[PDB]
Amino acid sequence: FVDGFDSANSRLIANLSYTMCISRISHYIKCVIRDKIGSIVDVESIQKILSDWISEFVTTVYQPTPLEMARYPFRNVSIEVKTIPGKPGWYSCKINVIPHIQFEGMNTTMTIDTRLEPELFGTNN
Amino acid sequence: FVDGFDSANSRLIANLSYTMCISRISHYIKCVIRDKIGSIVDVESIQKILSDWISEFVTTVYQPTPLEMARYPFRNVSIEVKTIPGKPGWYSCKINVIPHIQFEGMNTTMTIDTRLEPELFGTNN
Repeated sequence: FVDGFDSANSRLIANLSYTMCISRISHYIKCVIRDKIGSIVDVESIQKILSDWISEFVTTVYQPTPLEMARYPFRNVSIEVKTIPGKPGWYSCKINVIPHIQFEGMNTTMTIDTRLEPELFGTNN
Repeated sequence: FVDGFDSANSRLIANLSYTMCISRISHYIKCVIRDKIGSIVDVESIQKILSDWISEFVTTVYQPTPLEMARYPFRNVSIEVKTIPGKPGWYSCKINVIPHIQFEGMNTTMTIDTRLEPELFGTNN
């Protein structure tokens, strides 16, 4: 792709390790929210239960060592649920998760600049 | 009857409890006004004596509890007396009383509208 964002999307989706994690959210929704299937809830209530959970797994700060940080898979999440017309008791969620992007490689160009410290190679001396 | 007023007339006349009350006015006229049978009185004077009495028994406001309100049987009354030709000392009254109409029953249609609060079922959301 040309657009940078689109190009990055496809790079994260191909990555298995994330779809393993995003899958674990499906095992949360269709598993736990089943309990409150009859309870009276709202657009603002489902956004609470579903967010209050995942919130303990999202950070920006990095912890020392890999293990102590891998506790936090995701970086940040949006959860915009909203009721639909017609069906009164039905809803339609739409989450979006940005996982902590892993290292994958890097190029590097070394060079003798001799321009960094001009005090040693400059004209004025 | 077709005419609504006429239909309501016959509904109140059949009602015994009123004819008991309207009867108590007859026991007032042919009983009390007998005192001033020889006194000099007028069309405007008989309308006073007969009205000043019944006036304490006519209201529109409702009192708490049934008993405290049943003190007032009638709602409103007209009293149009008028002298007749020929007989000078004779008159001819014509009162008309509307008693406090009692409860008698009611129908009721319950329904789930779902149109009362469109903020929850409307399209715009």
